[PDB]
Amino acid sequence: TLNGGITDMLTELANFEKNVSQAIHKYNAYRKAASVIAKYPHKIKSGAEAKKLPGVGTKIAEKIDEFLATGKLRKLEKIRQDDTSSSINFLTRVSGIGPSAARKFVDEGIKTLEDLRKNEDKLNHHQRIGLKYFGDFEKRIPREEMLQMQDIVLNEVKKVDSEYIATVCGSFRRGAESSGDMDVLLTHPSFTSESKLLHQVVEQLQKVHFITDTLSKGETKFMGVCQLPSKNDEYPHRRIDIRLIPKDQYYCGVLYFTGSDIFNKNMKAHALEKGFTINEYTIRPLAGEPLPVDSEKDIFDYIQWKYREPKDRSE
DNA sequence: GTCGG
DNA sequence: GCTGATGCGA
DNA sequence: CCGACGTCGCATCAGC
Ligand SMILES: Nc1ccn([C@H]2C[C@H](O)[C@@H](COP(=O)(O)C(F)(F)P(=O)(O)OP(=O)(O)O)O2)c(=O)n1
Ligand SMILES: [Mn+2]
Ligand SMILES: [Mn+2]
Ligand SMILES: [Mn+2]
Ligand SMILES: [Mn+2]
Ligand SMILES: [Mn+2]
Ligand SMILES: [Mn+2]
Ligand SMILES: [Mn+2]
Ligand code: NA
Ligand code: NA
Repeated sequence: TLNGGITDMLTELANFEKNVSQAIHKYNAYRKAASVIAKYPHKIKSGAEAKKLPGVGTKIAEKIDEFLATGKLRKLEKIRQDDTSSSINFLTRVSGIGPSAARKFVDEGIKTLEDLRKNEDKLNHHQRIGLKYFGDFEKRIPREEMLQMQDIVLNEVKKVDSEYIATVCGSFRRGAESSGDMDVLLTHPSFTSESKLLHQVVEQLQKVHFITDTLSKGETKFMGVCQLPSKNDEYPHRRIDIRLIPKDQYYCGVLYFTGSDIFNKNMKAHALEKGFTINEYTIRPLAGEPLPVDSEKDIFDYIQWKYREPKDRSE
């Protein structure tokens, strides 16, 4: 909260660059600045004090000066009051509608929720589901329900095969008081690098009516919707993602999947330096051959990082 | 947009 | 009908 | 000054 004004404004600029300008790297830049500034222990008194930090350059420094002087930002008010831009930004809030479809809808007059309803015919399945649950998906999931979902998912998985192991990862694993969704890392002895496991887990979860809709399904990833059962006399629908990972790659998998997204980018970068390439599966030398992983701490050892706990990788 | 080369 | 590239998201 | 900037899985539809 300490520097929320700045970071909120950077995050908003980041989103504009992604959704409207379709400039992914500028998106990345603002998010980096925002991340660095959120890790800064002091209260930012000037743009130049900000500019000392890596990721914060000339332009952002100016935008910080204006923000601390005016309380607002000229560039954003423009964006906010601009019909197209404000419209594109709103539409991308629908799961399945990104910068390109949003802009295409808008160019053809489809610019509000109603318009999407008026035009269901023009939405793919995933978009239709994002529409259907637009409200629910924007809600947070308080840890107490996360644990309630955790319990139901491990249980149903056991029921399929006692040798499954499911680790809920994502912000839950970082110990967050609320998460955006449920991310589930799944492994099984039958399946390794050398070696329908996912379909069976999904099918079972569909049968007890936990999973209610499918966004995408493959041999290793399921993206769908779920919902805790309530008193017979309704919980909001939630996004759940299940990843099937080869057992001997669990620790890389769970590193990736625990995040944060920025942690992962800061790690893969700060390992790209040291001659490693970290993906959700392996860690290779600069390239290359998959080194022995045996713990998460194992990955950190390699790239020379003081092992950070999950609750500390939220950047 | 930022920064190392 | 098929499929790469484009899109969207983890 | 310029251009590189993490790394993946699944679905969709143009252009044939
Ligand atoms: N661009 C990305 C996005 C995600 N992830 C990895 C790292 C993430 O930990 C993991 C899940 O991403 P998520 O889409 O469920 C998330 F990010 F929103 P989460 O971290 O879980 O916070 P919450 O969902 O509660 O809002 O995928 C990544 O490596 N790169
Ligand atoms: Mn200091
Ligand atoms: Mn998540
Ligand atoms: Mn997720
Ligand atoms: Mn060991
Ligand atoms: Mn294809
Ligand atoms: Mn340039
Ligand atoms: Mn056609
Ligand atoms: Na979207
Ligand atoms: Na420089």
